[PDB]
Amino acid sequence: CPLMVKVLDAVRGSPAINVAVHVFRKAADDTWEPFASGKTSESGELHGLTTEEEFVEGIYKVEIDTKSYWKALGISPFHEHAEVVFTANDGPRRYTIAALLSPYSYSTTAVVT
Amino acid sequence: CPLMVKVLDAVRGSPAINVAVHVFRKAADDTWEPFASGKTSESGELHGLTTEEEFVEGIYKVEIDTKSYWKALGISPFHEHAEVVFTANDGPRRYTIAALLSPYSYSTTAVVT
Amino acid sequence: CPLMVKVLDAVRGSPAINVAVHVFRKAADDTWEPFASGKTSESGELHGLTTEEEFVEGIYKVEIDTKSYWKALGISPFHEHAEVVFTANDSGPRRYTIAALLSPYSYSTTAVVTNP
Amino acid sequence: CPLMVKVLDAVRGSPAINVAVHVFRKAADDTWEPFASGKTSESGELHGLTTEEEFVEGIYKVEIDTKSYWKALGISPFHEHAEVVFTANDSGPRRYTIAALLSPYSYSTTAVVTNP
Ligand SMILES: c1ccc2c(-c3cn[nH]c3)ccnc2c1
Ligand SMILES: c1ccc2c(-c3cn[nH]c3)ccnc2c1
Ligand SMILES: [Ca+2]
Ligand SMILES: [Ca+2]
Repeated sequence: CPLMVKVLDAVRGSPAINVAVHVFRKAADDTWEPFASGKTSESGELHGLTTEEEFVEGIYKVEIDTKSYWKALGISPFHEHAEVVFTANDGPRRYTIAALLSPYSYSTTAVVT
Repeated sequence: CPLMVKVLDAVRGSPAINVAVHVFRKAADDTWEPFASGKTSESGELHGLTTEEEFVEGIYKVEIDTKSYWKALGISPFHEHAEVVFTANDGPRRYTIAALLSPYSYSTTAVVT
Repeated sequence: CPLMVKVLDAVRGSPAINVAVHVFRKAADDTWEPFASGKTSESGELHGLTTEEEFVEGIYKVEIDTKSYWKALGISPFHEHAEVVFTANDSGPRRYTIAALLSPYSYSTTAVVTNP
Repeated sequence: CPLMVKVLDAVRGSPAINVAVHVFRKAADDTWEPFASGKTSESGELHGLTTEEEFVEGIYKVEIDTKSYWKALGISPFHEHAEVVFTANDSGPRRYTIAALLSPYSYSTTAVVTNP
């Protein structure tokens, strides 16, 4: 699957490989509870984060560790990370969170199908 | 595959389906010669444009018919089309031209692997 | 003006007007503390958030309330907000412009950093 | 200033300075004819391309020479240019700002259209 993340690199023109991604769900006390995590693959994709039964309606945060990514490439970055925060609302739906990274900018879109 | 195009819609949060795409190669006389064309699929992707033997080094233009796309959705658009112009340079390489559409803006990136 | 925010609307081809913006700064105990807030003008710009004296070194978060913007236009948007989190002034004072481009299911930000 | 161009660099977090910009207008015979050209300033802005009298209805193309920009910085870029093609002034005169954001393998443009 219900949740996939895809990351691209606008400087090198490539998938952003080996990027750490953590997903959190907002709790009743307004704190962020860990939900799923992983590293992007050689295609820049992170699959297998969750299952249909685990992924309920609510507010989610996808934190992408952009700073570590740029540093591993020897490139100087602006942001600490990228945080993408959205509501999941329930008919049949799959969500892709896509992000395009540059050192001083990022862009994100949602593909919901 | 060597050349793929992928199109997303930033307003609806979906693949951009049924978008006409024409590819041209620049000729010796500096005119644009037709090279390949097709319509994006239900995943927003256009595969099968060319073959390894046909796709040689040179300057290519990918013209995406964004105006017709928005009009078919009932949305008022700014651009006539989106034109993405690049050089192909030869080791082993596959090119993806990705575009993210909004009515008054578009973004494009290249994924070369 | 060491910190400025500029917001554009990619659907209408316009400045994004009356957008609320909240800035936080990380405290010594690693929590987010309020720092400044304001709203974009008719030009989509927000000036006056802070001063050279107040805008010290630190880790800052700029949260742009994109959800309320779209809802006010009668549109149900995907994201709760657009944001940037960054370390400021580590090599001395700088001027920062955060430029954001909005659609209902997408946003982009960029930083423009200049040395005064 | 009915037509303005503003360009930012997403790698350096800076205005994109000294960027050449060429504007064309479609002629009655459907070819592109030269209309105006200029280069971005130290702020990444280009003013003065045209006038209210000269900027009539038509189909315009704004070609931003991104290739030369990156090459000047010692970088080999993907695209030949960034562009916009649009019909202008169809419902009366408007003011147009073309805002571009550049990386070596990516670009974004947006239009800001206001009614004078
Ligand atoms: C943000 C996120 C995604 C992109 C894409 C893209 C199309 N397919 N997969 C990604 C293209 C251009 N700009 C983007 C900005
Ligand atoms: C505000 C918001 C965005 C920008 C951009 C930009 C173009 N595409 N992505 C963003 C360029 C130049 N000035 C801007 C001011
Ligand atoms: Ca310091
Ligand atoms: Ca008219």
